[PDB]
Amino acid sequence: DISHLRVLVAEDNLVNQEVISRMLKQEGITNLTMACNGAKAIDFVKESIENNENFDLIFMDVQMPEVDGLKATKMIRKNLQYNKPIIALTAFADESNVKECLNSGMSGFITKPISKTNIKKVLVEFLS
Ligand SMILES: [Mg+2]
Repeated sequence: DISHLRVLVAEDNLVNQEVISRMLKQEGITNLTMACNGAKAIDFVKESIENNENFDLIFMDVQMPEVDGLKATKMIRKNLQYNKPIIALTAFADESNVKECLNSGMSGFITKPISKTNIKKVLVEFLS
């Protein structure tokens, strides 16, 4: 009952992209877009708003080259006016970097490595 969702995953680690994609597919997601950095992420969101192929949810790796997840999240929130959930993927969450994430406009976070339970929880909490 979740094949209606369209999900964007921004992750600069290709092994990680495959892992999260497989998890999302196992949960029933069929509409998935991968972004290798924050610049690609911004580009994909802009298109989705224009074309009514809107993303229901974004998973945003915090640390990526060229444009990181924090900069991408700020652009997506404030420039593109995207107001749906953005979930940070973080290798390390401490007081300083969490405040930075929240200030960027993140809706929540998962510490890497992610588990299927984390995906299920995000879906029920944000997209029920
Ligand atoms: Mg990364």
